[PDB]
Amino acid sequence: VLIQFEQLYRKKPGLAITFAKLPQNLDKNRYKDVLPYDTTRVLLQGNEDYINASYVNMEIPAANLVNKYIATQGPLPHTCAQFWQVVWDQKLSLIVMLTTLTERGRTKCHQYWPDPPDVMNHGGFHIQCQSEDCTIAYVSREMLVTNTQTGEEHTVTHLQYVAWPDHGVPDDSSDFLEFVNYVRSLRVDSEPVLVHCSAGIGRTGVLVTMETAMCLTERNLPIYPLDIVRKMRDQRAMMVQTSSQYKFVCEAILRVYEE
Repeated sequence: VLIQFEQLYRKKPGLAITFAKLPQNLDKNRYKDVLPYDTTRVLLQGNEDYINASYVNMEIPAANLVNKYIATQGPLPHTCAQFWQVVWDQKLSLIVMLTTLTERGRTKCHQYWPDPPDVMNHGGFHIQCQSEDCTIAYVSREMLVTNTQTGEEHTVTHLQYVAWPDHGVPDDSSDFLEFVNYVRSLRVDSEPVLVHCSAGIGRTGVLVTMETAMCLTERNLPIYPLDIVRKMRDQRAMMVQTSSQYKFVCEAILRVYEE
């Protein structure tokens, strides 16, 4: 289990990564080594089409189910406009953020939403935070996004998980599992859920894996985490980054089963 994960490829052989490496796009990547594949990267309309974001879709035909995601990095100060453009273009209603802005004195994410009652403007979108409600492990916010060119409004639910430790992984998986079940509760139809952490591969991969395992468990279907991970990595490289993360995922999967 914890040995074949380490043997598994990080990037799918043959899959080109070219746009992410273009000189004009380099400072739009948070981490120089975490890049979207050309084939699954999200495209922006405009003269510069690039964001470090990937479409990641998890098919479970044995449940007549497809769970769509957009996996992305924490936006940078100069990529917030693009982040909100993706949210707008895809009319996404749920953003899941798996980090605090800083962890052990290191920046992980730019604050791309306002603290109420402030507002922000990014790429011609006005953002207002209508509500902010905390639980022990996470914060739920309702965002009103206004396209300043058209006056059109869109409501977006923003979930931020704040309890992940600055080192390693949660000692007790309960709160994270509750969070994933809340995310599942808000998922719509075949509408992607935007998920990000700092690079959009580690905690993001853990989340996608656990939602997938929960869907499988619910319909009494077999769960092979190494398959689930490979499937994600064919769509965004390096997802589920560390053995500690993979080990965490596995034990959690056995908990939900046994509980």
